[PDB]
Amino acid sequence: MLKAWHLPVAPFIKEQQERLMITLWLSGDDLPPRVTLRAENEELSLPMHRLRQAPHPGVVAWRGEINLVNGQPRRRYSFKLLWADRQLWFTPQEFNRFPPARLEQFAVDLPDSGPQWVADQVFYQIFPDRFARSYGGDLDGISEKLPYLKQLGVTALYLNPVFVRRVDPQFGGDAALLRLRHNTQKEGMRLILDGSVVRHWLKAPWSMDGWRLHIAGITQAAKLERPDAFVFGEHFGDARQWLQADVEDSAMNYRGFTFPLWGFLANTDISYDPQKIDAQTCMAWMDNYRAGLSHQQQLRMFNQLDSHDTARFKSLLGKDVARLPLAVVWLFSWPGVPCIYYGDEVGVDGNNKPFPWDPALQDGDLLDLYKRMSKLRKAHQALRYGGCQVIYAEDNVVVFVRVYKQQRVLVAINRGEACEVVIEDSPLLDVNGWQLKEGAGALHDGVLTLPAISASVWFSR
Amino acid sequence: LKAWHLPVAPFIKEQQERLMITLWLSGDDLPPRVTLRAENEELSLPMHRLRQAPHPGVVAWRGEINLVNGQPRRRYSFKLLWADRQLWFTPQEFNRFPPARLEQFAVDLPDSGPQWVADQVFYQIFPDRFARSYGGDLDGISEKLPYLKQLGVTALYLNPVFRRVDPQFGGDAALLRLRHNTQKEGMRLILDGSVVRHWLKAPWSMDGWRLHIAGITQAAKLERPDAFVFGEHFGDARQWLQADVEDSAMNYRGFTFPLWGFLANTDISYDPQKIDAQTCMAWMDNYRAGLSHQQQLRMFNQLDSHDTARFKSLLGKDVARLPLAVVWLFSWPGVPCIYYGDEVGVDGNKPFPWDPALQDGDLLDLYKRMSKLRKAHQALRYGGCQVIYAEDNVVVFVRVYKQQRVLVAINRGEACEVVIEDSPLLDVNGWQLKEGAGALHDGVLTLPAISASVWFSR
Repeated sequence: MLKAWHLPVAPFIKEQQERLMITLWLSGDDLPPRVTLRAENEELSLPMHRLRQAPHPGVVAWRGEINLVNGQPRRRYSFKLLWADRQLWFTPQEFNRFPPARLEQFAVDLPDSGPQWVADQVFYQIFPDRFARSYGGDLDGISEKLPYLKQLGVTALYLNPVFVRRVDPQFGGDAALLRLRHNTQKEGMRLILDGSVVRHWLKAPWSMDGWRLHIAGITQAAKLERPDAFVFGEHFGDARQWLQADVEDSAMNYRGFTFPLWGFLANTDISYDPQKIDAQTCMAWMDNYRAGLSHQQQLRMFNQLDSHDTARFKSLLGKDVARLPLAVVWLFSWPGVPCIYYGDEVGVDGNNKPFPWDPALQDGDLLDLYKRMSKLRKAHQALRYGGCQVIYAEDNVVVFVRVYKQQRVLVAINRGEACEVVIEDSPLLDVNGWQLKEGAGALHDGVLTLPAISASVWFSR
Repeated sequence: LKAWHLPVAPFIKEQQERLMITLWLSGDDLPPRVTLRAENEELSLPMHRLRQAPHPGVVAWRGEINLVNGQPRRRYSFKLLWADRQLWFTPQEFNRFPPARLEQFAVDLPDSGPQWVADQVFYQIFPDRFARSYGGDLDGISEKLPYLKQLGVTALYLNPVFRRVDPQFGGDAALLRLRHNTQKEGMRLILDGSVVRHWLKAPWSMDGWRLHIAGITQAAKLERPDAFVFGEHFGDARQWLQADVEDSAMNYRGFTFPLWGFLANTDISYDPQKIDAQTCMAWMDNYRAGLSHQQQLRMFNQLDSHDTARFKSLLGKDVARLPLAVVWLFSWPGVPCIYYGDEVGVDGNKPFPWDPALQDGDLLDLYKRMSKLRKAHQALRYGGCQVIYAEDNVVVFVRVYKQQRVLVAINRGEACEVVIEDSPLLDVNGWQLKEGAGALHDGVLTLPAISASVWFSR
């Protein structure tokens, strides 16, 4: 059986001066005697050579390189495996018998001009009226509750709504936003507002970090005033045409994250229509969306379980509310920036409720899980810059591994009865050993033993 | 469970400001509800079920899109609903998870594109090697216009031309004589490229251009609204076409190279390909799915042009498949472009043989025959397209327009027999064989070696 591995990330890619080194792993009994690196606005057949040293037992590696001196910054490429009588393509979505779409190839953004600080963030979306009064909640309440959020792991705020260009008088007006700006700066937290005007709130003294919004005229203006500005869109549907044209840095990833989990974990969708979706279909869905985005784009994607236009995810789970911790691990370990909707971390429910500041009205076991996943992401670069490969997706069980240099982060998710899962030997899983850091699952000799309705995270040492 | 829909009548109808959409379903556990998922706001439109079966064993669902609001490209899909699960029906059959927005059915209502392109047969000319009035010129093309009309050509594509017309071809004046003469013969003219507008206005009044790129198209359409602007793309042209900066593309990814691989075991890199009918049809249908029906009718289909080897040569020892590709060029959605000399057997990697003893007359008649068939049958020009059958050596698809059906069977290998699953798209009074020597008898499709046959519904 032919096998292949590649992710748009080290150990698979390295920049040496103006050359992008690209490496493919192969395995099987009838290996292609040649492989061409197929890259780009002219398409090029770049020859690859086979390396002497096996990177892992039973694997042969091929290497080619792209010249970065010419060409647009988004470097798209795929692999064309060559036999004497036939060819096979290797792509973000496994093998292809016929050439993949230009926008479904691997891509890395070199140079990356996107907002590089986003991948290092943990976001918190606030409905100002319902969060904290200094119902009547306002921006000074948020300012007062900054220690709470810092204790939670928040590093960036998204305010929706803000304006009535004037801040709503009910929230404290312009002057309270100037305090919140000063106060987040002193707390090292980014601040993003929901919306000439784009440039006005990005300049001093407002100096906001970005906006929630052809339409590229807005993004170009925002980047002119502030080069590391974050411009992302609200899309309940397929945002890829906008993202594939760089008019937005990112999108609230409903199609690529939220609705798959709604289907796999909560049997529903945005129309509250029923979904009977298994693990294999959910990862086909999630891996298919991702493929239209570069690795850098994937890391800036806005992942959430709910926002202000949706019911609370805790409510949608209904009788299956025990699966909620599965979604919290997943929110922090799937590529992209996590966005917590205010109150999710303490157990707020409801459909489409003021924040309970009284600790007896909070779910503390859930709040601790958020703190644990927060510390895990901040402490491990693979959770923030790593590539992502789905290792296993059958029925109730999802297993994927984040990959960055030597680091491996294994995530195993089980929505149903306790079970044992046979993990095929994988050169991506060839580590010294594994340290269990979240959940209570067992990895012993190729087997993953998973409690019912559980999610567990292992880290490579 | 089975399902059928094509972005064309009888499945689509415009009634004033509402587009009626009809879905056919068949099977033993049919969905109790179906919602039409339509289009920059996504809408869940309710569909109601029709009382009368349009074909035996088929139940129909109908909904409507309000055309008063919204962009002209009407994209939609079907969301089948049970009590416990859902399933999507798309241009690429059923899907378990939502299709991409650019993987939907789409119709252009109103169509602002050049509606005349679908009614054409194009002919690409390298002026130096075609006709002297090696010394070929535009006055040669004018003198050979009767020959081209006899072939069925209705539009010419000149490459190269030039910014000024090359003096070796007769200069600006020989092109103006070519422009006037093609107009009197009812023929369109496309030049290969403010320059955009001066050649589309009088006295040049060319019918279009071959090629940010939106500015060029915008200028072409401002001077001439039915201007045809298409790009030469060897790769995935979909991002340009899905953004309306081009009217069309030389369909290398969606037609030529699938056919190079399935028929000639090669590709643009002259790398080997082992592509079967399943993979070839999966490939061609996948590309199409990113384009509206109107766009698909404008796609520039070719077997080769000036940057490629001759398809007759690429077939090498399998040159007997050549008439298979000529039938296919004229019946797959899109406009055929004949590369000058293909119709008389020119090969190479090439002066035109005007001596009839240096011409292949049997191949030339096939070109004439297919031209008359396409020009005389609307389904070959405006019809939707459904793959009926695709395994190993045999491709079977049907063009669908209102009540008309055009059935096309292609066999790359040995004589063989094929069982065609009953399809409500093939529920006709009868079929009349108009091209080739195939046979259709009670679910059996008998196909000669290395053949392609075309049937028409009566």
